[PDB]
Amino acid sequence: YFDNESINEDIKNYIQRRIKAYGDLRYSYLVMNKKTPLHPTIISNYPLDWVKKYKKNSYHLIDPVILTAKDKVAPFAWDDNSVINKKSTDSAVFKLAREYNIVNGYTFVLHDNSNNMATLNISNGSDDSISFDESIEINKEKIQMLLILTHEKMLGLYQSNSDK
Amino acid sequence: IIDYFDNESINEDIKNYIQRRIKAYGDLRYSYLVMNKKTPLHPTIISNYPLDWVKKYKKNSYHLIDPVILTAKDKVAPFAWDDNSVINKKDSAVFKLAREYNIVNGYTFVLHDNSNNMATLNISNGSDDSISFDESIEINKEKIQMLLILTHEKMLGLYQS
Ligand SMILES: CCCC(=O)CC(=O)N[C@H]1CCOC1=O
Ligand SMILES: CCCC(=O)CC(=O)N[C@H]1CCOC1=O
Repeated sequence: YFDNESINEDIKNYIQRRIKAYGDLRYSYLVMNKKTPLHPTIISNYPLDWVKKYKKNSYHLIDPVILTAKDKVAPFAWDDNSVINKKSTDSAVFKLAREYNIVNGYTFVLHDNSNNMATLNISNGSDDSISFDESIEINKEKIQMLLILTHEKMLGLYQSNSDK
Repeated sequence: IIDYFDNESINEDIKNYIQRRIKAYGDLRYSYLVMNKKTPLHPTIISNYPLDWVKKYKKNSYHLIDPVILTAKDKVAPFAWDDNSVINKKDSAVFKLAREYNIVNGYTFVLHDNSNNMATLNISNGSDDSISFDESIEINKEKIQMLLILTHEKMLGLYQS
């Protein structure tokens, strides 16, 4: 269920420390399990009103990047054909995200053996587009590993907390 | 929905795809092993391991008792075969038999997909120098993980129904 505010604070802490090495960016680490679909865990520096609105309306159920990630193992851009396709069918999430300047970005995806899907979603925000996309592309293997090691760390911390 | 990964022409093309890329990290032994976690009896194996070892491993379903496969099942991050999680599993029959093929030192990279598959990329220096090998894997582990991801992504697209 991943409700432990204290572990999630160390995870957010672990991500922010390492993710700033690829630039000053917005990120969201979002973890969902099929057994608790309306309570995804979100660990992010996105604007809080957007996060709250996203949680309150269960927007992960209609979010083109999350719907695409279900079918992926490899990272993808939000202007990839698969996301554009889903956007044409339901555009609500991107239309509302535009207010908070969440427009262009990338999603990294991970499935585990506990029925979780984990995503690391990254956006520049309002900043200039080209240098961001080119930094993400040159560093995509490293960012994938950060998602992998964040998720391992998270599962590890929840494992120790449950033992004690 | 995904089909069984059993077209010989496709698997040989994917073998060439892996082999050309993984040789950037040294002269090494590799096995790409994909296993369905619901029905795990008959995994797909694309490998340059010694053919007699591969044949023996398939005939005896050794993945079911292989410490690195049993470890990968509960992992998302790569691990060395001397890591504490693997030594715990070490039934040691698989490693004892593998030693006769110089397959002693190695790493496993793992990937769970959304079709109940677990894909692993297992790599070993065989009889070549273990120090150079370990250093090359340690500094290239992010690229090797991405090689597994892109290989599996290709397989998923090729076998999609
Ligand atoms: C609030 C966290 C939302 C996510 O973690 C997924 C995500 O980043 N979706 C993007 C797509 C466009 O607007 C978003 O928020
Ligand atoms: C024949 C392919 C076997 C594998 O793909 C898994 C693997 O590499 N297991 C290692 C562990 C020690 O001996 C092995 O063969």
